[PDB]
Amino acid sequence: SLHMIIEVEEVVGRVCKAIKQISESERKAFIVELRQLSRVNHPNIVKLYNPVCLVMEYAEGGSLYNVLHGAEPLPYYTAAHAMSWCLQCSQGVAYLHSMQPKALIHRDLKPPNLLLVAGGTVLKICDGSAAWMAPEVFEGSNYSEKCDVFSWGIILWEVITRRKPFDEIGGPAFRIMWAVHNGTRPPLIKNLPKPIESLMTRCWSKDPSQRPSMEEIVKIMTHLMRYFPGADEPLQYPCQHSLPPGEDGRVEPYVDFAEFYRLWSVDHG
Ligand SMILES: */C=C/C(=O)Nc1ccccc1Oc1nc(Nc2cnn(C)c2)ncc1Cl
Repeated sequence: SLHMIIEVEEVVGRVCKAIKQISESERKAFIVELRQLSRVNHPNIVKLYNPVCLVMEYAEGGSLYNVLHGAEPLPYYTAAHAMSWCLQCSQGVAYLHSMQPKALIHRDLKPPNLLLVAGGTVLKICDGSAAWMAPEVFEGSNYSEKCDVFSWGIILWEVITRRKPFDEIGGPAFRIMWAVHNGTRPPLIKNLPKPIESLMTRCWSKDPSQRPSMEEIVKIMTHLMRYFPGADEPLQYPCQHSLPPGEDGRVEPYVDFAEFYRLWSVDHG
């Protein structure tokens, strides 16, 4: 089904303030996108409400990328938020993978396409990118849903460290592609829990078959939230920001896992 429908407000980006727009050349790319959006319905995916145009829900928080790296002042967030964000992301992507008749692939998963609402607590998927792109994709191979798992792995490293992936490399896109294709991955995280480290490295394996499914990622992340309480708390506290460059191929995390090891000790010991 598809609902039919406003006061046009100030422009937000390149799309005004929930709307989007056609540029009549994109009228064909528009039809391919709308047909699939009407079939999709999920909490962690953006809600769609003459001339040709859409009406999405206006996420006041903006993109996850803007929250993590955008204009100051940036908000404070915890390990709970970071894990919750990645959990809700894998929930929405799993919905797309588990779709009949054909499994819908997102292809371009990255924080700039992940919106936040309800005080930065609820994450929603919204259908340059070399940092999050799986190696088999930009080489020109028969890629599959497992390329979204690679992207998720990079996003997991990104919210924990609050670092732009492959910012040390920089340059044009082909320089990042060359690195990822040769095997370079983001540096490991200091004092990162072994369960999280294991899921992250698996998610960005060279061989796509060795990466876990999104259903497996959701289930694992759901059981880990037991040890990450406080994801419902809205973001409201400021954050004065200084980043130390990570020498010797190892970086410090932004979030703090102290509470995780504490709660983990109670159950296991
Ligand atoms: C879903 C992809 C996406 O984020 N597209 C996009 C990019 C830039 C600006 C707006 C926009 O679309 C949306 N933005 C927002 N909120 C918002 C507030 N300020 N900015 C920059 C974005 N909410 C929903 C959408 Cl579809």
